[PDB]
Amino acid sequence: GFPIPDPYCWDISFRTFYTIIDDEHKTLFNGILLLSQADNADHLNELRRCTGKHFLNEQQLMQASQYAGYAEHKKAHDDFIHKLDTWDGDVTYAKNWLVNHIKTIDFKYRGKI
Amino acid sequence: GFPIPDPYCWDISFRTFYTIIDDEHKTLFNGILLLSQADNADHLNELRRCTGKHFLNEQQLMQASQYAGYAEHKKAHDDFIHKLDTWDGDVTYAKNWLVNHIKTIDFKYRGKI
Amino acid sequence: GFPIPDPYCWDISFRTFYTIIDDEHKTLFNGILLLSQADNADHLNELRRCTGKHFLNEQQLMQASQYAGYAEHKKAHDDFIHKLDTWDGDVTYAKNWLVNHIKTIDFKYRGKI
Amino acid sequence: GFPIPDPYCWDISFRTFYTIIDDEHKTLFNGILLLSQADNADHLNELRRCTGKHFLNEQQLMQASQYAGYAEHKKAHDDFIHKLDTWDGDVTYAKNWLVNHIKTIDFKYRGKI
Amino acid sequence: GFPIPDPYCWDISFRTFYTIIDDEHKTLFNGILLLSQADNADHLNELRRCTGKHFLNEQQLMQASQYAGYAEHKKAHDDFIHKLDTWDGDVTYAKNWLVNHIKTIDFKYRGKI
Amino acid sequence: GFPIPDPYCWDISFRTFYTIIDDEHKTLFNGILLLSQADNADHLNELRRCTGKHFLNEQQLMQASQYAGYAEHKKAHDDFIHKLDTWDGDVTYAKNWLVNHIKTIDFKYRGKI
Amino acid sequence: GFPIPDPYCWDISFRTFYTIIDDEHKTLFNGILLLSQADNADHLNELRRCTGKHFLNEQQLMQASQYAGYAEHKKAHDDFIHKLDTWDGDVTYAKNWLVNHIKTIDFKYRGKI
Amino acid sequence: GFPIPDPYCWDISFRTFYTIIDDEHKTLFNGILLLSQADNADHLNELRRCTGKHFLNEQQLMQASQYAGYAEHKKAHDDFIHKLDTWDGDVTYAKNWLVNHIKTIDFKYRGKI
Repeated sequence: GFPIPDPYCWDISFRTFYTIIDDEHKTLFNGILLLSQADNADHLNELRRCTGKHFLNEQQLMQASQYAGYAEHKKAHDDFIHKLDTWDGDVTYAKNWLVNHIKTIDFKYRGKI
Repeated sequence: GFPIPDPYCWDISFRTFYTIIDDEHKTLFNGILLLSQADNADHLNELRRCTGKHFLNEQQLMQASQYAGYAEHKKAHDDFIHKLDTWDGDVTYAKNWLVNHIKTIDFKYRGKI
Repeated sequence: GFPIPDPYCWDISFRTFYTIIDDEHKTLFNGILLLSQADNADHLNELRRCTGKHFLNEQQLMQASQYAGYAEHKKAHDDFIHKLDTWDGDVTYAKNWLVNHIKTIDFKYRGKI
Repeated sequence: GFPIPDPYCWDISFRTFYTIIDDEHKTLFNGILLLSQADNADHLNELRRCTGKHFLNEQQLMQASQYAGYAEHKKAHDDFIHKLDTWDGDVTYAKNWLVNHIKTIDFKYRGKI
Repeated sequence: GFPIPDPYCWDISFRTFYTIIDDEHKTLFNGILLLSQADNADHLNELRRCTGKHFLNEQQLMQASQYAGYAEHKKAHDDFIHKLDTWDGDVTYAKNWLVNHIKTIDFKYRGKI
Repeated sequence: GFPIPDPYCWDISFRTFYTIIDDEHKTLFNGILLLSQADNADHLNELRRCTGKHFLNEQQLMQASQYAGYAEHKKAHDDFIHKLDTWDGDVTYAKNWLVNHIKTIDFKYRGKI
Repeated sequence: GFPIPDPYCWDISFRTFYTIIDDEHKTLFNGILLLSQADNADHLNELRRCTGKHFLNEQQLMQASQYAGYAEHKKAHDDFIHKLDTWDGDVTYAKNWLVNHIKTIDFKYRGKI
Repeated sequence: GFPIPDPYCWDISFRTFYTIIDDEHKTLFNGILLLSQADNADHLNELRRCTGKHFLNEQQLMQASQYAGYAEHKKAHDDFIHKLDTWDGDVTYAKNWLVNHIKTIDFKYRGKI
């Protein structure tokens, strides 16, 4: 269980050392930051697009090395997409989800993909 | 319910702001315009090729961000392909279909893909 | 002197037999038709973007087979860009230039690239 | 003079309508925010990598449509890189430079590339 | 029912006007020509590789425009692969099959893909 | 049944004449060599990543020419992945498996893909 | 002096072990055989397109490994293009030139690219 | 002065954190080990191909982020190629050069590209 950065922006503690992945993650941080300022549709579309794109790219990256933890990782991703598709305004959940997802599930593939 | 441009050619009111998508749409406008001048096989092949290519590309673009409205959008596309594969010479239907498809279904993904 | 279509849209007489080239060409017809409707910045941008992109892509196709007429063709394209970048509103010139460019200069690469 | 966001993160007012460009831009906001938190080599590397990559990619997008403002834009980008390669810690300059670059120089290519 | 070229090499009567497709077809002609000179394994491997590659590429090309005649065309291809995988030395069959396949089935997609 | 190179590193007797394939194989040799020095997780992750990547790439290469021996070859690959996912420290098995796999199963596709 | 095949088609003695290169080479044999049948513009176009494309692609393969014989090889290719661009109908020269080019100059890059 | 591995193979101390770079580096260790076993043309070709390809690819990675140390790094690589193109059999030099190149010059781009 990890601290929540305030302002809710990416920092180097989240580095995975996959620069594409890090740069995509910076966009998910910003997406949740916007929602945290104004819970509207422009902001949710922005987070949703970036989330869908990042999860699919990262999924491809895992598949390229036939990663053993893919299926568990894809199921995590798909549950979060689902929250976003039924958004409830729960920004705290999202701030939390992303921090733990990166620092636990994404950190797990390092060196394996 | 939108006006039908006369001559039946693309205009900037159809811009989606995805330049690839706009350029592909210009070819569907021209395809229906040819048919409207001469309902023959060279012209239907031309529209059919451009339609099949555009729908698949746009479908890929939607898939890249895991778009929530994909399945409804693909079903729309597939119904129109089907009309083209059983062409009946109904050019008015086609002039209409395309205008509404862009201005309603395609305009819906803007900002999300 | 080739006939100028009316409406100024692409027709199958312009076919080069390269489907990507033909699809790009349709966007150049459309750009000149919009300017003929309203000589403004939006329309000139649309045409200028599509012209720049088509000229570059067709140049790349030429280079891929080390086409012997490349230099002369590139020079023809660059001269038209200049005209678009110093636009004086002469739509008639543009309408003519495109019809003659396709049917005499683009048609000469058929079978060689 | 445009307002400087606080927190210094991207917002939808910076939208260019090119999703890849906007996603890159978010990483430049983030790089300058990290430096504002701690002026060190890690943070400067992160910003400098993301700036180098975004400038190159946006230059390639410009070239693909033979954008007429390419030279001047490239020169603006190269001048900023120089500032990053001779970094003196002036975060205020950087914060300003990015906001003005996006809203005045990047915004001028919209519709042309 | 078409003539069999002697020597069994491609000629311009087989042009489909898809240069990639034509160049791949030239390799199938050569493959059958080798077998016709020496029915051995080096020669069958050579034809088999080129055949498998060409059929898959051409299948992709058909899929890119959602070609209506794909399934019939793929079934043709797959039957010929199968003959090659159970080769019987019947070179006349192969000389024949290829000529008709191109001039009837492949000529059918022209203008549609 | 082939000799095991000592030191357990690739040599030109393993050349398949597909340079991509050879270069990937060099990484599997090194992976087993590390494990042979220290049976730890950094080393198994390294072999596992390289193995998964190589098997998928080689599988793609086979698929591109519709290789007849694909399914048998993929089943071989998938069994070895499975050993690696349930590693038992049996380095001798692995030194052996790889030598025979290349010199028998991989050597079989030469000239066919 | 290597033997000149009759019919002037590629055979497995010309194998370079690079499947894309060998497949391109087959199209150069074919281009010279067509000219030997009928010295016309169609045939010369076919050969000239395939020669330009093969020379460029093989040059790109050379460059990808920073091949030390690149300059000399490129010069050999450019000299042949010149001969095709100043075509005098000397098919015998062409037949010889290709056999010697492959077996002495192309064969020297084997294992180095 | 860094230690020279024995056997002269890559180990995880050489990790750059760029998986493609690390996989290429393994092929350079292998090339120098083969030469240490037998100083012949086959082995020198293998090393020289892998060195040329790795240097080019790593140069392209550097350029993609407009890496400020590009020029100096390229010069280091070009000097080694020269040594390989004027090979005198000094394997000791090579063994040293690679260890120092990776651990001092390649390591300096980490986080910047």
